[PDB]
Amino acid sequence: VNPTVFFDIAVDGEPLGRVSFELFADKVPKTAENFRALSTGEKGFGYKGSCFHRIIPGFMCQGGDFTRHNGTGGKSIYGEKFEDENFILKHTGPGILSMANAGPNTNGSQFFICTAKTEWLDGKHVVFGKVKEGMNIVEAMERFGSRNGKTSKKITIADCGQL
Ligand SMILES: CO[C@@H]1[C@@H](C)[C@@H](OC)/C=C/C=C/CCOC(=O)[C@@H]2CCCN(N2)C(=O)[C@H](Cc2cccc(O)c2)NC(=O)[C@H](C(C)C)NC(=O)[C@@H]1C
Repeated sequence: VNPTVFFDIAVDGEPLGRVSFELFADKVPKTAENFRALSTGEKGFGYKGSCFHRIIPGFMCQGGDFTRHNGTGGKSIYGEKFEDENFILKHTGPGILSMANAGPNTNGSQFFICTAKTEWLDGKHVVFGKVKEGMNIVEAMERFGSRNGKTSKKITIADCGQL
């Protein structure tokens, strides 16, 4: 009953693979719903076509800016920002899916995928899902990042939706 969404990742237009996520709707229903709906395009805007603007090998992959495409933008389905729903779930390891923000209660659409345990982010970012399949694709994505996060190739979500 927890929903599943997929990203089809491309590298400079070339298909790399699919990453799928379980969204923890049972534990963070509002945050899960935001990410779910942005993945299908059913609100008239969303993740499709946007890039991962910041990738830091060993740390995380961040994307979700489909409004400005420069890492400063994005929006939720609820208006511009919504609340940190809760901090029940932790950044326990690679594959953890978590909301980026700009301070308390500023969730929009930007998100990140952990490539390691990042317990120092616990209580600071709302965890709301986990890579289900395709962790090997996220690892492949890492190779195009850098210690400062800038990417050496355009890493995009060529398609996305609900499974
Ligand atoms: C360009 O972004 C601006 C600045 C954050 C940016 O300046 C170059 C600073 C980057 C610092 C990078 C060090 C690596 O850490 C990250 O990348 C983190 C990891 C968790 C998710 N995340 N980004 C975030 O949630 C970060 C803030 C952050 C940074 C470090 C740790 C942390 O817990 C949160 N927000 C953002 O990326 C938001 C957008 C969601 C609008 N951006 C803003 O508020 C600003 C406009």
